[PDB]
Amino acid sequence: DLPVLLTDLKIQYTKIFINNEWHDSVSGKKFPVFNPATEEELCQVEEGDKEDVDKAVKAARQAFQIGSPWRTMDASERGRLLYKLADLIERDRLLLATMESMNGGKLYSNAYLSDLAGCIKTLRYCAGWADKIQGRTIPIDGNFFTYTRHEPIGVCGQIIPWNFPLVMLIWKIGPALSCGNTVVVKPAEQTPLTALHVASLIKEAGFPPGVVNIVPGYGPTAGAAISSHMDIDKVAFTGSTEVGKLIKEAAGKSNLKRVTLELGGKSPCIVLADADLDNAVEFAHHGVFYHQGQCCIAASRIFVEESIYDEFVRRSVERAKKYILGNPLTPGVTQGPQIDKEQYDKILDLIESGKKEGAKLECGGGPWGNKGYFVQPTVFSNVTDEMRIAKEEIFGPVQQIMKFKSLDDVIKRANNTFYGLSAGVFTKDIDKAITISSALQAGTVWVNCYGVVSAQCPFGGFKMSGNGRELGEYGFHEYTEVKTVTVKISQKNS
Amino acid sequence: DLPVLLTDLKIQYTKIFINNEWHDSVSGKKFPVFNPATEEELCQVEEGDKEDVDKAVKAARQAFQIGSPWRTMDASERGRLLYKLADLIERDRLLLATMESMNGGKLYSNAYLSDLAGCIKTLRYCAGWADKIQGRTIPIDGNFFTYTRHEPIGVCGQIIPWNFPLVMLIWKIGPALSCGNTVVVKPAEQTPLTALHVASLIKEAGFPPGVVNIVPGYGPTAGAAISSHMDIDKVAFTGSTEVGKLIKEAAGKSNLKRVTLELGGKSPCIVLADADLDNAVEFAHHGVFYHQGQCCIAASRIFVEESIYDEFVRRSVERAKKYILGNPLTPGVTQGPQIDKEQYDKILDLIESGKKEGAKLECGGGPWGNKGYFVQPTVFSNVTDEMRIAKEEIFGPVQQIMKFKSLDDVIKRANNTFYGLSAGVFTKDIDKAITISSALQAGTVWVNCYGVVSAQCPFGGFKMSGNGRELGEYGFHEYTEVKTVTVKISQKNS
Amino acid sequence: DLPVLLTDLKIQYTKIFINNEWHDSVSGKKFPVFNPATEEELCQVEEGDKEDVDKAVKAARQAFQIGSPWRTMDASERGRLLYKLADLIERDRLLLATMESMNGGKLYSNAYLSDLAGCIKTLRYCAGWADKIQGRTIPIDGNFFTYTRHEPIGVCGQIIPWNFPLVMLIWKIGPALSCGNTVVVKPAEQTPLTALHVASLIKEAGFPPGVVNIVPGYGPTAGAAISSHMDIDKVAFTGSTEVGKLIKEAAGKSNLKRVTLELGGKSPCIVLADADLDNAVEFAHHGVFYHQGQCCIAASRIFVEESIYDEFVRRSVERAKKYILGNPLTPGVTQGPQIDKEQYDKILDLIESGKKEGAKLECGGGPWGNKGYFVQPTVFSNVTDEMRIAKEEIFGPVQQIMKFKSLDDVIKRANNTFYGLSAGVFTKDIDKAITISSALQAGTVWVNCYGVVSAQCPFGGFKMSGNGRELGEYGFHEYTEVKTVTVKISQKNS
Amino acid sequence: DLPVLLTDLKIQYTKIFINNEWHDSVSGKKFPVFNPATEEELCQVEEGDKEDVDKAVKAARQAFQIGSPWRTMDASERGRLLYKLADLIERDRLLLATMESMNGGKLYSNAYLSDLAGCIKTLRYCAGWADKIQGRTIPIDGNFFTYTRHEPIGVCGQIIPWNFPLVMLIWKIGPALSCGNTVVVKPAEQTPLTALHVASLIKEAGFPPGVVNIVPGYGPTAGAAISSHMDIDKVAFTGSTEVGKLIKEAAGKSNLKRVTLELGGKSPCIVLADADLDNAVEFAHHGVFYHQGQCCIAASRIFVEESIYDEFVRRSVERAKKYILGNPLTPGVTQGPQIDKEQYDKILDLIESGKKEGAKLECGGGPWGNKGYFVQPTVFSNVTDEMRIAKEEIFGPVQQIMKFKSLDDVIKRANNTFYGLSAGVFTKDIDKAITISSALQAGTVWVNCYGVVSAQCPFGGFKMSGNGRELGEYGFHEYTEVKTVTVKISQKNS
Ligand SMILES: C[C@@H](Sc1nc2c(cnn2C)c(=O)n1-c1ccc(CO)cc1)c1ccccc1
Ligand SMILES: C[C@@H](Sc1nc2c(cnn2C)c(=O)n1-c1ccc(CO)cc1)c1ccccc1
Ligand SMILES: [Cl-]
Ligand SMILES: [Cl-]
Ligand SMILES: [Cl-]
Ligand SMILES: [Cl-]
Ligand SMILES: [Yb+3]
Ligand SMILES: [Yb+3]
Ligand SMILES: [Yb+3]
Ligand SMILES: [Yb+3]
Repeated sequence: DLPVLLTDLKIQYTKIFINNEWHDSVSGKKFPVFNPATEEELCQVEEGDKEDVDKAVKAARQAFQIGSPWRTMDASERGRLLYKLADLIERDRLLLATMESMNGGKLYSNAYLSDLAGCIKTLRYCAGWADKIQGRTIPIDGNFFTYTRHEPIGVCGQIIPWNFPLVMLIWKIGPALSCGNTVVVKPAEQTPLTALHVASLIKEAGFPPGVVNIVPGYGPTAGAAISSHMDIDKVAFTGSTEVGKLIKEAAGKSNLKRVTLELGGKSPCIVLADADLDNAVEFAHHGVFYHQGQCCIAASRIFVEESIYDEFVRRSVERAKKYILGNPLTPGVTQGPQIDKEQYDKILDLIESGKKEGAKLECGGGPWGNKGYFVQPTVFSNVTDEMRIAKEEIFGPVQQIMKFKSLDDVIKRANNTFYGLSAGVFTKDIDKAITISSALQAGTVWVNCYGVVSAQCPFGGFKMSGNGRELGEYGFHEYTEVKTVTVKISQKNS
Repeated sequence: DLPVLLTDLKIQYTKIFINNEWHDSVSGKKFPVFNPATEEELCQVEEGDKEDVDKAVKAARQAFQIGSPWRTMDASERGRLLYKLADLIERDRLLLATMESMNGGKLYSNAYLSDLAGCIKTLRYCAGWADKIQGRTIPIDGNFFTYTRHEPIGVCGQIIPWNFPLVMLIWKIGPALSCGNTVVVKPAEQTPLTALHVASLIKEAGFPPGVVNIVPGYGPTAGAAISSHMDIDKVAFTGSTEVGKLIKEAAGKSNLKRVTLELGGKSPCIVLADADLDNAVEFAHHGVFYHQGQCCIAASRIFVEESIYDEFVRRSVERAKKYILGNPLTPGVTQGPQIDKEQYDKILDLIESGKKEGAKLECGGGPWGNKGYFVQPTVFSNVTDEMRIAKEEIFGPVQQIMKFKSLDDVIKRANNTFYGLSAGVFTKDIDKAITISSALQAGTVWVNCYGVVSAQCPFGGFKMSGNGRELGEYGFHEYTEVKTVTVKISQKNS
Repeated sequence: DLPVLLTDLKIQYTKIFINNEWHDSVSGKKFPVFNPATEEELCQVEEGDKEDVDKAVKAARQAFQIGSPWRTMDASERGRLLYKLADLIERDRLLLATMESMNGGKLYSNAYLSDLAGCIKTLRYCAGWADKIQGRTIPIDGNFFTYTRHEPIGVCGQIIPWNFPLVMLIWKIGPALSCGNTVVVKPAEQTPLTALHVASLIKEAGFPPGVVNIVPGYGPTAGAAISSHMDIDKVAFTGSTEVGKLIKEAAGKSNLKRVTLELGGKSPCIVLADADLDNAVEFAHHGVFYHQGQCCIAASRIFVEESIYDEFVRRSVERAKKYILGNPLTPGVTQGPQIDKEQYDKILDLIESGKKEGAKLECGGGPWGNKGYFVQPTVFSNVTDEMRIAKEEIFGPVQQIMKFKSLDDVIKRANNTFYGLSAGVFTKDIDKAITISSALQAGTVWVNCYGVVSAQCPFGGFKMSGNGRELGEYGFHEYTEVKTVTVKISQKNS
Repeated sequence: DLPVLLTDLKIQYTKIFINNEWHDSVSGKKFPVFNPATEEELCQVEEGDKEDVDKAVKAARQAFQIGSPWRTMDASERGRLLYKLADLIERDRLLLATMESMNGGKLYSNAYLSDLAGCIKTLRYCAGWADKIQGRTIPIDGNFFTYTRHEPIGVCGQIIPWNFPLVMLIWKIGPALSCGNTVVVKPAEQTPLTALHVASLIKEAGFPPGVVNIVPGYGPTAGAAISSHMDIDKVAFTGSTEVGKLIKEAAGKSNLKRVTLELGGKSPCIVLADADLDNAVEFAHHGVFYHQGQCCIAASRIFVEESIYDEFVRRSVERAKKYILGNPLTPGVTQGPQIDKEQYDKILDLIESGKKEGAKLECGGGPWGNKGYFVQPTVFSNVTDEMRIAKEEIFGPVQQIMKFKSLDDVIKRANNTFYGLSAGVFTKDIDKAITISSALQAGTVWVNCYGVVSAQCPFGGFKMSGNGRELGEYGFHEYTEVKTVTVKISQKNS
């Protein structure tokens, strides 16, 4: 069931959100927000800079003070607020999915059925953790009573990318709020709008003022202000590995703020000769092509055993030739645009290297349309490891298919990258599934599937694909700070 | 019972330890090691530089490869090796404590009774965790079987300070080895010797080659090589907050390696009017004066309620006047030297600011002896918050005593620092003990005691006193990397 | 804010609830349900017997089969159903509290403000656990992959008492359903009605049929059928220790079904001379007198240090003389009736022993009113340990106050009972609070309070006050059955 | 490497062990201990009865008192004592294995290489848990500080079977002691001797007196005394399901003591057509024939798919015909005797039913030798579900092989038993391995193996095969009793 919005969407929220009120920028500047499918300006939004991030941090700090409503409320009540926010996002599902589709260049069916469903489910999952974050009592040596408090860390700076704006917003704020933190969020310059609507719902839900502050604007200004701030306790960032390195460096230089990073990948799939071939083709296909290839987990190197390689390439190419490009809001359209010019250019430039460096172009490999940042869905076979398209994250609808005959060697090739976000293994063999997934240097390893994400699992990168994990039980640890309290007593008993 | 070594100690191990064999430096240079009590050269040690760290990382990487003895052995057997290492350290307790005392300027009674006891106990504690590191099975949405592996991270670079060389060595290698990591250790330039003896015991215990590699040398060369290395997966560092910032920055610039930091402090004690006064004086005293003040947790700001302040200062001063300075090896001696000239100078310079900025000198405040980096035990009363001695870590035998009358205000003053390693609260009031310890922004809060450390507790800093925790159950998480494995199935059942 | 129902309550649901449909009894018999305040018949309800429990178990077994909707739905969806049930109970709060008050003899202010609030909050807490129940991956010796599944146990028989009918219903079904079990509930013969309304809401919420089955009737028939059934996997019971022993015996005789028991108590309070006296009097008062003394945790032995004993008794007696007896539905009424004749008789008989055995009657000690099972609120001082009123659970509004001078001896006296549900300690001394609470053989120990219950804490008895725990993280374990899966592999890696 | 004892074994310890001293029985009676291979009397042992169990419980109770050495020692020191006991068992490995072989009828190679290795490893595993048993700090509603203590339960009565006397002794005492309990152990009447030697080593290791008490004797006297004792807090029993029911009943009747049971089985294997046939034959073979079939996990129903059934039966029969019967002490001997006459008779009687009820006798099916309780290794093919040999636990060297063609139906047949200790699944199919192991109602499910037991895994039965789990992290919970401590505070902060 794919319902739709009956009136044309109006944009309402375009201001900086601090202490549950709407602020003009300190400078008074505003910046335009575009639709990637039409190249048309949707609206303008208040440009947050260092001066605005400073207001936002001061409000977050005040909301975190000992004795404040947010610090003193029952953990169960933090949970209640989060489940209420999920109910409000569910109420505004049509509006939010439409705004998400229009601003993000994101197919509406997927926006409504997947992105919004995941947002609501992740929030409800995090709500449930709030009053289940626990420390320990510890049988220390000597006559002492020792316990630990898993406290909130404090003011968390949270920088969100443009590829899944709502999902990424909730992946940040859900766990941070569940644990009792206050946040300063910087949504992507390309996609501020859905986050500003969520801010209106945070107010409506009744979160105390200053617990969530949202400062739209650019990365090199508002994002740098966050990463270098002397009174932000933690920065969480999802985006490029390049910017990830700047974030971690700036945290080091400033106040040694805690860092988690969810970065890019060059994620490999290994398809064994005994694999269910159609299943492997279908998952590897969606694994690389989902949301116009703009996923950090993009299955951008597919190694297939030689005896099934030709059949794999043939079936993959036929699947890639089935797309219908267009405005992501029109029903039946199955591929929207890339987010912007910068990305569009990078994608086309990398497509040209595949041709020049000698990969076999099976289909696509150029642009589409008179308007909008559209790239034809592209497949390269006979890709080799030193090619640019095998080493660099494309972040576009461009599939690479490689051959292998040695399992020892293809695991080395899979692991021979600075990335390590995820990987896929396709086989019917129990031993192969376990041993290969153990040997892959990847944060998530899918077996006979790909791109299966859920709130109950931790998610994050090995190596330069990330630091730390988001979601699951394990992800909640990185939004707590552990305090040991050791009390002298006359005599302990076990 | 304080037994002693019957023969004069000979130094045997002075070389770089890689793949369980002793190496000369690549350059061929060596550097001198001194006794801080006599200023005399004890020996020379091979100077590890970038070229040597490179050999050490290659060996650690090879020992970590899938299919290696260290990766394939039973977790229970990693545990067994660690308990064997503890038995060997216990066997060599006299030798190790003597070498630790002589090289570190550390009182021998404390070296033997505390440092070595803590080393052995921490190793035995970590051994027990080895086969109890577990992932999860997770009821993900959809028809999937999801589990997680809490894998070792990989090659861990571990930089150790000079103040507790053996304890800090074991705090690093115990958890890292228990979890299945391989390590490259850089002991302090001042104190390489006890670590090199432990390396001989790692060989004797039967650890596979390359699992522990020890590279002595300087910080700006060997330490920088570690922090900037493109194939070290994690750096752990204990030391100054200043160097901590360089470590985190370099990790960011290079390969986004995981970082934990245990840094300095300016740790406060709050002594309420209802406190057991003698107990508060005794613990605050040892809290600041332990190991010539060379503890990151040094209780270097003692806030005392006004009505008991005079009596507190009087009793504290009398306790500080009871010390006997000398060579840390002579029985009855109760205060050894500072580690080196750099520290000695910093301590005296800060003592001079206390005088100049207007603190009341109660006792001490100059050097002692014709040889050795000795500082008289010093007490300042009427210290105020803007003084250098109230803001900067002294790392010397220098106590600061402050007065307060308002509990709200003294908690602000306690928290008004970029540090946050630890704190002390002294009171008989149940409510005060709980509420004050909750409000303090400190990693460990002691109630009616100070400096109670044990292997079962997590330990680390809030704010610029650290990132992450060492020891306890919680500390073991930062030596694992979490992998989610998600397997497609026909139908799941709860 | 105490709102009320605008129309007089009508009873609608009076039938046995199996497979989400309403059933007449197999025999066709019905049994009367009374109001304890008027002694008047409210209605008749279908009498479940062994033959009906058999239908209910068959439905629960079918709902638990591998491949069923309840076994195959997402854990997150079990959670969703539970949060929906909580929303429906919140919607029907006025109706449920009124029915609870009228059928249970329970003061309406408390029914509405506490019982219903606790029901809703406990359900919401349990909902949050559903998709957070996890097994482990385990580094077993040898070349194996080992994981565990924390499965639901299966069909759980759940026997509920009359004193907190709704709260006890939700304490049973919340965790059992969160974990994926199916249930056969036997509410108390005195109080079937609110549970049958909840059954209508379980249907409305959309729980699959057979997941919850409710069989009203008597204990020696329907309760015995449950405890002795060959295809019930687990029995959970709250009630008398006497019946608890019959339940455990019958489980042993039949099919070794798993057992948890929440039984009675003779819970002690220790009031030290340094205690906040008014706080200790107020909490000890409500600790014994709550819900006409019909709490398993009733603070039915209050030991007070001699120097404050007289003042404690005086203040307690004045507090007990402030009650207004009457129909629990009338505003301003502060004490309702006992549940029934059996209990009423037992209470009066025990009150007579206090007089005869030589306790000092301070106030009360007889019945009240022309109708309804009312007992005057009673206080005995100078109670000694061999008295019946100091050994036996009264379950009525009858307080016992004792004196002590030796802390060693009063802890022995506190622990000198076969019971062990809970206890209270009142002191300002940190050491006393910790050491006394450690030494008490009680499941919950309150310090400077009493009767503080919350969903986040485990709750249950030491000794003959119970087996196992309900609620908290820990309580959820007893609604899972652990399966270890060990898979042969060619080679494991850490 | 199978070394042996150089002198003939002498029996030294034959007395009741209470408070670390050797006691004659209260009656003064003694009972004979036999070698099952020769039918010859080895010695006499003091017969413990109710009067002796009473002495043992009083000593255990005193060792558990608040303030005792066992309650006040560091958890790390409980661990140390356990690792010391493991070292002493390792020292006496030859003596213990020989005594175990001679008294238990247990093949010496297995006694030395498996039983003693498992004893030592399990103890070392449990030692590591001692100072890692932790409670929680819990964010309860309202202004309270809540924590939990995972205390030892108290005096644990532990009844051990004859089939693995040392392993079962350590499986009981290891976790119970690690958690801080005191124990009264009743080893099997057939096999008291190795436990009494371990008692001498508990004394030598330096356990405080009364922490471990061992009372040899019979089950219907000493075992009943334990199960019905009013001051034993918990009973743990491994043995027959029949006696298991008596234990649970008696706990119910007496003092509602906590119960865990590890009972018998009729454990099934499902061998799919795609299985590695030789691996399935080898593991199913050892799965049923290990230790003369005297394992609770005996793979006593092997369901094989029809197309490989004939080949499976043929290969299995050839493997069963390779045994060499004799005294378990002679090298090359590969099958020892049954434990005693009672078991021997039961085995032969059940073998006769297989013949009479129409199973196909492939080999064996009678006794062997002039002396010793020897049974020929027996294989029945064409077994059907209503046969006695398919329903009843034989506990002898008797294999049952069945055919199936429907996977749905063979899972029903596998699950169609009151037992549920363990099961085996043999297949190369990933989906089959996961789905079948999920659907089996068995505590341990092995995939492509059988009888893989390790200290790191929990172990126990579904249904009438047991209550609770032993070993792993999960097993340690059943040796703790949880206390919630809830402290009133002025104001909480997260
Ligand atoms: C919307 C999905 S997330 C999701 N779904 C995908 C990707 C590629 N194909 N599909 C179907 C995909 O890349 N994601 C995804 C988005 C963000 C992050 C972390 O930054 C990780 C993954 C979700 C969110 C929340 C709960 C459940 C599912
Ligand atoms: C030797 C101690 S550690 C110890 N003891 C002290 C300090 C000041 N006074 N005392 C008595 C003190 O500062 N330490 C200490 C040393 C290192 C670290 C982490 O880098 C933390 C603390 C120990 C080690 C291991 C187990 C138990 C105790
Ligand atoms: Cl912790
Ligand atoms: Cl995890
Ligand atoms: Cl488990
Ligand atoms: Cl708990
Ligand atoms: Yb264009
Ligand atoms: Yb000098
Ligand atoms: Yb009457
Ligand atoms: Yb015979």
